[PDB]
Amino acid sequence: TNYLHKTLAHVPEIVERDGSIGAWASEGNESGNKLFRRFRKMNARQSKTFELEDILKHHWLYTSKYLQKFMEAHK
DNA sequence: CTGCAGGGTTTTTGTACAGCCAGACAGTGGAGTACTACCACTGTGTAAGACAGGCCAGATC
Ligand SMILES: [Ca+2]
Repeated sequence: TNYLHKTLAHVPEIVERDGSIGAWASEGNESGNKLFRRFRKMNARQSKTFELEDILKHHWLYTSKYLQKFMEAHK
C-alpha cells in the first residue's frame, strides 16, 4: 500500500529537507469543512446564486485572526 | 397578676444658619442613526383533486 510505502521509504528524506511534516497537515481544511456543513444550514441566503457568496463571507469572517483575538479577550 | 400614664432613654426625624456645584431647561439646523417593512429567493409541508380499480346493480351469461 501507498502510505505504508511513503512512511517506510520516504519519511526521512522530507523530514530532513522541508523542516517538518504534519506541520503541513491537510487536516485543517477537511476537518474544518464541517463549517461549510453548518453555515449552509444556519446562515444561508438561500439561493445558490448567493448561497456561496454569503457562506464564503461568513467563513472568511470567522477565519481572520482579528476576531479570534477579540474572542480570547485576556484568556 | 392586669391597664394606664408622668417621666426616662435612646433612637430616629425634621428644621434649622451657611456656600457649592452637579444636573437640568430651551432651541437651534438637520444629521443621522435607529427602526420597520420590502424583497429576491427556494425548501418543506400541506391537502385538493386525479383516478383507477374494485365493487355492487343492471342485466346478463
Ligand atoms: Ca479528505
